[PDB]
Amino acid sequence: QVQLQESGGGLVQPGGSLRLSCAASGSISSITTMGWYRQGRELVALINSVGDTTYAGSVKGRFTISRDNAKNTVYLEMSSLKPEDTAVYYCNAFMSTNSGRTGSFWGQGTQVTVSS
Repeated sequence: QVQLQESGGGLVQPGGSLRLSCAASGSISSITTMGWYRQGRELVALINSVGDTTYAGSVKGRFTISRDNAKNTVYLEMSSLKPEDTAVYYCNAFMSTNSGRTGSFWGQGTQVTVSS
């Protein structure tokens, strides 16, 4: 019972910056983490329900992950972009219940291209 709406992204020059957004709706209370992954589908940045943040070594100091809890939206503030940052970036929300049931939800994938 989580829906994710991705937005943002596009084309930037090397050293450029972009914001990705991933809006969540539905069973928010059960989400333990949300994050962006690129593609192996590898972790870029994650934020958990208490706001702890985790960054891939390749992106730390350049990318910031944040949330606006007033809108259940998580943001990936990409900066100092490199051509190797070029990829489809997917938003994930991972859900865990009291029951022990779990769920994993993925957005449709947002293209980021860093070039010329």
